[PDB]
Amino acid sequence: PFELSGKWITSYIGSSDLEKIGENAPFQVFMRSIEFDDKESKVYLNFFSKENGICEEFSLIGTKQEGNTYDVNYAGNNKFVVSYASETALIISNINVDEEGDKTIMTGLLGKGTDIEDQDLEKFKEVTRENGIPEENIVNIIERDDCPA
Ligand SMILES: O=C(c1ccccc1)c1ccccc1
Repeated sequence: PFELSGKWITSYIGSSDLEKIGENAPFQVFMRSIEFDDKESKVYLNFFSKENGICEEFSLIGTKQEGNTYDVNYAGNNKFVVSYASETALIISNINVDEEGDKTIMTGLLGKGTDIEDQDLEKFKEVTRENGIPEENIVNIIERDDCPA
């Protein structure tokens, strides 16, 4: 039986729009935890991001929607789904529509710390590829996460 709630740290992110994931972009997200509250149909997300190269922390609350998808407001509107779950990782697929109306598809591989299991990494590359995102649009987040624990 799986527990999806708990500490989750980003290892890699892929994006159909590179403007959304480099240095200080809104979706270069360093996850810290995700709590799924199925009783209240909500999800709680805590993570760091950088603006001005300095770490900033966010705690968001999303709403459970149809088909195990969640809606959450952050740099526009987001609809995401936990596409894959193992005992060591989560792969999340997110569609963002920003304030300008531009749509971006992104994937993220999450784990319990810094030591990546290749089996989880191969699944992340396949989900990324399936979403039309090229290999070169993958950023290594563990290498860039120097925000507090
Ligand atoms: O792109 C997101 C994401 C980034 C890394 C892992 C999981 C999800 C995201 C989705 C919804 C809200 C905030 C951030």
